Amino acid sequence: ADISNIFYAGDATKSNYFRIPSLLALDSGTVIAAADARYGGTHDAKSKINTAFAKSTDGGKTWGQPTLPLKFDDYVAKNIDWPRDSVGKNVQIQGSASYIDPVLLEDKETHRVFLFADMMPAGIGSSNASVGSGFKEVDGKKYLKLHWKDDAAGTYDYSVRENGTIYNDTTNSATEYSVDGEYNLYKNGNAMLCKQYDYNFEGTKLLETQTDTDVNMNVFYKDADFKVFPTTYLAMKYSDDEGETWSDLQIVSTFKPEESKFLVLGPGVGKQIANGEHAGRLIVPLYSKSSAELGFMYSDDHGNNWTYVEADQNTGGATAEAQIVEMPDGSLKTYLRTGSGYIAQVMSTDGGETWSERVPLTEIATTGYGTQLSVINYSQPVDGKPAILLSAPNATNGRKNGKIWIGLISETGNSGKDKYSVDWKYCYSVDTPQMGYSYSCLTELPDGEIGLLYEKYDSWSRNELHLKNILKYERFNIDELKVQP
Ligand SMILES: CC(=O)N[C@H]1[NH2+]C[C@H](C(=O)O)[C@H](O)[C@@H]1O
Repeated sequence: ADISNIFYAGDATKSNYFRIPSLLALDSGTVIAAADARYGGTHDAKSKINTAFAKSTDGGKTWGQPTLPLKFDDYVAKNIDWPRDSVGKNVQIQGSASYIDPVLLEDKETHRVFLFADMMPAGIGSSNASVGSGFKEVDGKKYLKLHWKDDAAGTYDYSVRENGTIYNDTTNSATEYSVDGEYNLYKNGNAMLCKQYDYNFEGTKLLETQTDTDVNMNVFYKDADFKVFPTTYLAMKYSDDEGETWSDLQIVSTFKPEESKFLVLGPGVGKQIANGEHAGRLIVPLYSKSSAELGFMYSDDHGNNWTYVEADQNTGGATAEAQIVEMPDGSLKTYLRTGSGYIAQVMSTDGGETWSERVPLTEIATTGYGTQLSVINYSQPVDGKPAILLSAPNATNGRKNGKIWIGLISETGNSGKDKYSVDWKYCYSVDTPQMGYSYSCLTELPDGEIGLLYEKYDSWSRNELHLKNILKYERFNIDELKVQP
């Protein structure tokens, strides 16, 4: 029979809505997953969103209680039905910080799991982020900048330095203030507190009000004593015990270009290179409104340092979400969304440092604004060939008609970026052409089965906002997918 949720309204997240699936089988056989826990309807930031996470230790069949490894506490986490009328549907939480659009990655060499998300200061999301990195240089060293509450609004005369100590940069001296690994604020070693906000509707009016509950004050919150520059940040935590415990929060977007408005994640999974001289490199897809649209961050030292790469010179700031697969020789093929009405592919022969021009992919119909996709390597040959799988909608209007494709890789006899071709030989229909189908993430489960976590609705449509239980999990055998329609 069926019968298919990981995250759902009423689970331990206390969220009624979810979006932006991520699904990843670990080298051990454990399977994990993540998604946005979108409390305030299915809206993008600005809102209140935490990153949810869950684990399966029976091969991706039974899923435990979800956890929230990236969370903010300025607004309460609760189950609330967001109005779906013509006016209220548009209403968003105004004053909350958020984590949005997750990426999971495993370093198989060290058995470390990384979870990434975009990290949005209170009231911010991509569309209203300010231009700039949010970091300053003090004596040539990058530090997160901070604005003190009694300084002028545009003045950021403070910085977070070693051990979370907050410095006054006009005198170069340590203050009595610091932040811990959540970026919560301390004064002379004592937790700073503020009241939590609640949210409730009265008709179509959204009331954001302080409660009596004290939470930690945090530099990402709307009226904290010190506050960050209001732009998009990239956050990461790692786990050496498959998500039992997590590290302190790393803000890894030190490299955010000063000309950029936002620089954010391509949701899904990252990749570790298996073959060739960059074997072991970890790479994570990004996009921006900047000098470049498509970009990546990579680490040659198992996660300690990250280098930013621009993949193009597009200043359009389209939603160029990408996912990455590896060819047998270790070169990379990236498949990305664009704002141009096709999925595009770009190639790299130097482990992701440089990339070819976009090739429009014509097997798949998509919309003008586009939809995220998922692409993965498969570990067993298919029809005697190395294979990749792609999941995406397939429709010119609307997010619908989801397919899983299988691509078979051949050496063309040519050189470099032209060395392989892919034959999209198979195409499996997940439901039917009229049924909603948006974001998705594939994984290869330990039994060679394919797992899929996906949005079973049109998450772009202003008429399908704020639907519950649309995030759906299914498993397939490879034979089932080998369809030729
Ligand atoms: C960070 C952010 O706002 N990301 C959003 N970008 C638009 C996407 C889409 O469905 O096209 C998602 O809404 C995504 O969360």
